[PDB]
Amino acid sequence: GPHMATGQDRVVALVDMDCFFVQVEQRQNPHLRNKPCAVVQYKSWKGGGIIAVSYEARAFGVTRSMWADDAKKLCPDLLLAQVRESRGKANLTKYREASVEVMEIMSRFAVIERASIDEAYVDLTSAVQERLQKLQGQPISADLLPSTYIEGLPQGPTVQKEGMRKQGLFQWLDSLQIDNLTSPDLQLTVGAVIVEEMRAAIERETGFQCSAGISHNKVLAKLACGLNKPNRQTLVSHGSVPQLFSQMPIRKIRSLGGKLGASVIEILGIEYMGELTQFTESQLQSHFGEKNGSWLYAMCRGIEHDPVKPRQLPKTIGCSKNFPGKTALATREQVQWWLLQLAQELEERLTKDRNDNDRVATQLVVSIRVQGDKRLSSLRRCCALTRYDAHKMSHDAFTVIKNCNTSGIQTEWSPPLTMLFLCATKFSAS
DNA sequence: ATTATGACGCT
DNA sequence: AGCGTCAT
Ligand SMILES: Nc1nc2c(ncn2[C@H]2C[C@H](O)[C@@H](COP(=O)(O)NP(=O)(O)OP(=O)(O)O)O2)c(=O)[nH]1
Ligand SMILES: [Mn+2]
Ligand SMILES: [Mn+2]
Repeated sequence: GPHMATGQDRVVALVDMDCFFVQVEQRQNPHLRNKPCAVVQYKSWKGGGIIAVSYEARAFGVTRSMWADDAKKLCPDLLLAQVRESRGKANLTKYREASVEVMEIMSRFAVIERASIDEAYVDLTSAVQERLQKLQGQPISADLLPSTYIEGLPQGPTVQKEGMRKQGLFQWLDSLQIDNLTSPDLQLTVGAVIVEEMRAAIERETGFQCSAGISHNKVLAKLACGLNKPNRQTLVSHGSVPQLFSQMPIRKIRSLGGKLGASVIEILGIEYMGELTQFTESQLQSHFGEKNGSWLYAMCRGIEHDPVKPRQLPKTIGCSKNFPGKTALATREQVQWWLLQLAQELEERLTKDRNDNDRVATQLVVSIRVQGDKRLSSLRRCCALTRYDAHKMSHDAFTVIKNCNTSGIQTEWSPPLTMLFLCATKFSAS
C-alpha cells in the first residue's frame, strides 16, 4: 500500500514532428502545402520508395515502404518530392539540418534526449516545479491547453471532435487539486502547459508542426504522442493506465513489436498489455530473462525507470547503400569506387560535425551484406579512424573486408556485395 | 528490389 | 569485438 512506489516521480514528454520529411519539403515548396504529398528515395525502380506521407495522402491509403507507382494507383493526384542524390546515393543532409533547428529550440526549455532524426524526449520535472512555484496555487485555465487531449476522458454523463476534446479537458481540470504542489496529476498538467509552449515555439520559429505525449516515463509519453496525431498533444496519467492497457495489443509498446513481443503472446497465451499484471515478477523473469521480466512487470503497471539521457547529438555518423538484384557489386573496381563514394560523404559529414560540435570520431566500422544472406549485415569489422580523409578511410575499409572475396580471380568479386555501410563511432572531445 | 540510418543488448 | 534486435 503506502510503500508501493507508483512511478509518478517524473514528468516526461516525447515530441515527434508530424510527417517530418514531407513538412521540410512543403516549407521549401509552397505548392506542396495542404496536399496529398509523399517523399521518395530514387525513381527508376517502381517510381522510388516512399519514406514519408502527408496526412492528406494517408487518407487514400498511402504508406511508408510503398513504391510510388503503387501509391499513385491509390492516389492519382499524389505529389512527390525526391530526396537529394549525391555521389550516386541518397543524401539526407537537408533533413538533418532541419532536425538541428527543432532540437535547438527544444533545448531552450529543458535538456533533451535525441531519440531519432525527428523526435526527442524531455525531462520536465524541474521546469514543472518552477512553474508551480510561480503559479502560487492558481488554477490552470483550459485556455493554456488549447491542443491537449486527456486520455480516458470524457467519461460517464458531444458530436464534434473539438467538443469531445474540450469536454475531457474540462472534466480533468475540474477534478484537479491545485493546493498540492506534489500531486502527480497537477504536475503532468503543468508539464502539458510547458509542452504547449514548446510546440508553439517550434511552429513559430520553423514552420513545422509536431505532436507530443506527456506522462511519467518515456514509454508512456511515446504511446501518448501517437494517440492524437497530427498537431495535438496527449496527457496519459497514471490513473488512465489500467483502462488504456486493458485493450492495448502488446506490440504497440515500444520494443515489443518484434520477436520478444511475439513470444510474450505465444508463451503466456495473452493479447493485451494489461493481462501481464496477473503474473509474478519471477514468472516473467523465468520466461523472458531477468531484465526483460522486471521491465515487463513494472511496465504493465505503467512504471518504467529508463532516464531521459542528456544527449542532443547522434552517437554515430553513418553512410550506407544497398545494391539489390542485378546491381550487386561484382568487381574489385566497383567495390572500391562505391567505398570511395560512401567515404567522401562520410568525410564531409564528419568535418562539419567536428566544426559544429567540438569532437572527433576514433573508430570506423565497415559492414557488408553478401548475396544470398537475408541478414541485415553479413559481416562487421572495425579499424582505427585517425584522419578525416576519404581516400584513407576507403582504403582501410577495403583492407578490412578484402578477405571476404572468395573469387580466385583478382578482378572479380564473389559472391557479389548487396550492401556497403561505413559508420564513424567512439567520439572524443576535440 | 524497401532503403538509409541509428540505438542498444548479448556474449 | 562482432553479432542480433528493434525501429522506421
Ligand atoms: N531513409 C529513411 N528515412 C526514414 C525511414 N522511415 C522514416 N524515415 C524518415 C522520414 C520521416 O519523415 C522521418 C521521421 O520518422 P517518423 O516519425 O516514423 N514518421 P513521420 O514523421 O513522417 O510521420 P508521423 O507524423 O506519423 O511521425 O524519418 C526509412 O526507412 N528510411
Ligand atoms: Mn514523426
Ligand atoms: Mn519519429
